Amino acid sequence: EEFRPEMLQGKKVIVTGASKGIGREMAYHLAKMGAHVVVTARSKETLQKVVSHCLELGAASAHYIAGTMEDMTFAEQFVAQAGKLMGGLDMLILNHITNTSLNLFHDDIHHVRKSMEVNFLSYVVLTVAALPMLKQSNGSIVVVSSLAGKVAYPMVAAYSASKFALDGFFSSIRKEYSVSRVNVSITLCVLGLIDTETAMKAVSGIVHMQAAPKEECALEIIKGGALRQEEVYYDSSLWTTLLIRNPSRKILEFLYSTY
Amino acid sequence: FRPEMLQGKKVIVTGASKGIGREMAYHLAKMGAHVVVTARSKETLQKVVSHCLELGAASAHYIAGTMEDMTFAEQFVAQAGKLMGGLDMLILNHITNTSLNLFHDDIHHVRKSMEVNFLSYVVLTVAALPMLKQSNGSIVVVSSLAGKVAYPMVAAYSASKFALDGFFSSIRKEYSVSRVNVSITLCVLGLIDTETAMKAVSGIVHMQAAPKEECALEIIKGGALRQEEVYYDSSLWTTLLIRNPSRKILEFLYS
Ligand SMILES: CC(C)[C@H]1SC(Nc2ccccc2F)=NC1=O
Ligand SMILES: CC(C)[C@H]1SC(Nc2ccccc2F)=NC1=O
Repeated sequence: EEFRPEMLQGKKVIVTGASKGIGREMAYHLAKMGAHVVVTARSKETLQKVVSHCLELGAASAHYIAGTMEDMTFAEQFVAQAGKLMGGLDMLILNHITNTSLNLFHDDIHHVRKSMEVNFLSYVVLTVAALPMLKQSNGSIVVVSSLAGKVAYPMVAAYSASKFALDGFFSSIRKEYSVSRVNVSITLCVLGLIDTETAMKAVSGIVHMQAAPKEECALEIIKGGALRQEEVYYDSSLWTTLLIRNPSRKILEFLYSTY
Repeated sequence: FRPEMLQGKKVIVTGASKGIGREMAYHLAKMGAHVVVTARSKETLQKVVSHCLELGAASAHYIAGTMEDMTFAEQFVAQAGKLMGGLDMLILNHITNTSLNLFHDDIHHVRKSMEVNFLSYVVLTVAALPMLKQSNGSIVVVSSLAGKVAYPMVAAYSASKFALDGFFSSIRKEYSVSRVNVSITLCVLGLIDTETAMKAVSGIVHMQAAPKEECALEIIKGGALRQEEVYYDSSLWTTLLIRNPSRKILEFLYS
């Protein structure tokens, strides 16, 4: 299966956390591919700037809806409003995360709960709401995760917990859809440190390492969802990408596929 | 391992009105440890404490309540500490009731699983850390194969167990760097012979259930030895494949 830019054109896609960083870049890449896009985040203005830019890039359609993913009601309403704005949905890209900084964990349960709600729970709510439209178009769901969602890393405990949660939930669902013959693909993207403006401000001091370009990253995530791959791995270190996979788990799940 | 290690240690066991938690309480009792057990069933906790005294526990008390209530969770540990005069080991074992079903739209079960199976464990840990640091204690987190590998019919449950791994494994990293001498043991359990589990998987999961009595003992031992991870499954193949050598290498390299 070879990826082609043509694959995306009459495709209707949603991109959360697209006002900046990787989400923003994906919006542009999709626009350059001339697809319908509905970007969301909290900041209304910065979102207007990305939409206009998308149209200039050739976006077949570019809209936005501002709101906070801390409120599950907005999460639901968004998928509906975004759906009618483009008359369908063929790909759901969950990319948003709550503001996260690097710190030792002490007693901030508030941040832990907020992380689980925004980084994990809303992805589930968003999925439930978009599944129907996705089943209709045999869509695809792309869940943006991190290396800290596959391995343990100090200073990002709450963040790591939410990303690990995504793997457990969405990987389990993937198996359910397989037997329930549900034609919706789920792509888990495991990313390493990326040169995002937010990432840089929070990384200088703890995560001492090379940061991959956000533009390439955003494209790799998109191509993975298009090829309907179960997982995408993108990091600046080839030695990390070499050890990040876990064949034992794949084998064990095969041996278990024979409930 | 030496049973003398627990000879008179102060231990908290959650979800101990039945199943694995109950067996752990009894093992601790026969070892002469001080034990405080919790769950929602007052009537049942009364019975476990009674048996614990019978088995030879240095001391045994219970405090009933639901871990869906974070305030109760926080206050429970402080009162448990007052009951034994401190704390040496915190065993987080409880989980919200979970049956096997495909995931449709039961957002309630997903959130409740995250709240009870994961968030309450964090609240409990935050409240017990002061006392655990005083005695260079240990935290024992009970998980499952479904917390290391994906499995259908238990999406919400699996999500919460994976979360425990990410959170507690990250904290362990911080503690070694921060000089926090409190061990964290994650227990990866295969199917266990508990009453609720045996009835929940009836006619669905076809695997040999390991004995809860032996399971409870290994969790204790692993906690006493301050082992980062305990793997317990009746199958030799599952025990081997459940490990992640790539992750251990990658992490050692990072640290
Ligand atoms: C937390 C933030 C600075 C960045 S860094 C990240 N994930 C990540 C990647 C590499 C190493 C450790 C990590 F945790 N995800 C993010 O959003
Ligand atoms: C969910 C419940 C019936 C039991 S079963 C379990 N873990 C587990 C073990 C083996 C296979 C699938 C699983 F999910 N953990 C539990 O507490």
